[PDB]
Amino acid sequence: KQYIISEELISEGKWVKLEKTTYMDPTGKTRTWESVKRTTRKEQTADGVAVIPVLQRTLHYECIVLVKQFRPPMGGYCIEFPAGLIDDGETPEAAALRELEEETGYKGDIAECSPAVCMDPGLSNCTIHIVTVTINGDDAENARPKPKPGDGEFVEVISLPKNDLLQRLDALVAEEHLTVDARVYSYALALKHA
Amino acid sequence: KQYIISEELISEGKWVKLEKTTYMDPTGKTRTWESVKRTTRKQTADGVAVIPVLQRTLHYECIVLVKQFRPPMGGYCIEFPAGLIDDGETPEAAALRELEEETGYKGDIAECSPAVCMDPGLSNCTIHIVTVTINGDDAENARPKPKPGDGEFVEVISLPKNDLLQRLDALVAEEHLTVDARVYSYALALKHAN
Ligand SMILES: Cc1nsc(N2CCO[C@@H](C)[C@H]2C)n1
Ligand SMILES: Cc1nsc(N2CCO[C@@H](C)[C@H]2C)n1
Ligand SMILES: [Cl-]
Ligand SMILES: [Mg+2]
Ligand SMILES: [Mg+2]
Ligand SMILES: [Mg+2]
Ligand SMILES: [Mg+2]
Repeated sequence: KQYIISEELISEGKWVKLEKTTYMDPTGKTRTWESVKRTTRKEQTADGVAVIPVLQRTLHYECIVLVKQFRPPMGGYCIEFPAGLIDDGETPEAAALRELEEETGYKGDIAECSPAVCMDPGLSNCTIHIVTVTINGDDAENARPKPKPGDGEFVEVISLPKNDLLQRLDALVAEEHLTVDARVYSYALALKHA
Repeated sequence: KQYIISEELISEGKWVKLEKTTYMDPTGKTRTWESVKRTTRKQTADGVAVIPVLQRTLHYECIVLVKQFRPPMGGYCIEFPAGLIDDGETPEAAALRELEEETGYKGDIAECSPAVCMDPGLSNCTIHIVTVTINGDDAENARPKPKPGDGEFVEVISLPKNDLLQRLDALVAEEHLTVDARVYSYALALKHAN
């Protein structure tokens, strides 16, 4: 029923643009929308990846490896799955393993890779693949993992037990001003509700 | 140790603006970020998203989702019922109201998250994730009456909680739809649990 009629640039930055979207509503009437897009998306199947990294080690409870970074759009520190944009010509799997190593030091193994999923579809066209990766924490490669942050990346690694994820996030949010990411919170909620 | 120095308006629509954020990196170097914000926040958060657990006896529990044309995406998305919180509305009340407008179901609050971020590398947008149960055997939910506001066009899709991820993959495979990242994250953790 509905479709895009036109997309008019309002303002293009170096990384993000705002567009005026004209579309057809399902009563055959024309409406507009204000749309955000990134300027960085080429032929990638999505803008980015987020990595669900399951750290597995003998005689440990499985942990979910999270990162804490300052996020200038938020004006504050945020707790998130490891994530980054997919480089031109890079596969979502390659992006995920690379980002995970850059941000956490860990060398993972791919488990699964989602289709492109929308970040905030009432606002932007931004998409990611959500990639599940297991980390063999008994491998010597992963013994004392050192992050390799790129320029202007400053990331702290926080591993929390899967079996208590939501409570452990609640405890961190209680102890300081930080925001938990909605996908991390959603995943912790489902772990509770299962 | 990181913080915002200043924000420069780049461009301001009715619903969204783009800003150039200056911030101090943790070495003491000054850096810029292109940040998106909504103009509508006044509020605990911009929005709510509702995780609606439809409970009917002798049936699988379902998670109730919505499918809607999203102009930023140029296509149809599957998402948790959701909307912006009205000035003076609580996150709980926004949840029950949006759930009702979009699905016609009347539900009870189970739990309510703190403000969580939607896309913190790009925007300051936040929501409250509100878990709501719906007593599907109650007369008020027998023939659920969706009350959409102006310009909303919402299809209701209820999926069993126990096979959520496989059911969503099927919809994507059959229907050229984009699943929301929070929905997909919750679906993932249902499978990953235990
Ligand atoms: C980002 C953006 N562009 S238009 C918009 N809306 C505000 C909420 O109500 C919708 C019917 C529509 C007018 N939000
Ligand atoms: C939206 C937006 N504004 S600046 C940005 N960048 C994303 C890549 O990492 C940083 C080095 C930074 C320059 N993304
Ligand atoms: Cl529940
Ligand atoms: Mg990153
Ligand atoms: Mg990175
Ligand atoms: Mg809505
Ligand atoms: Mg609504």
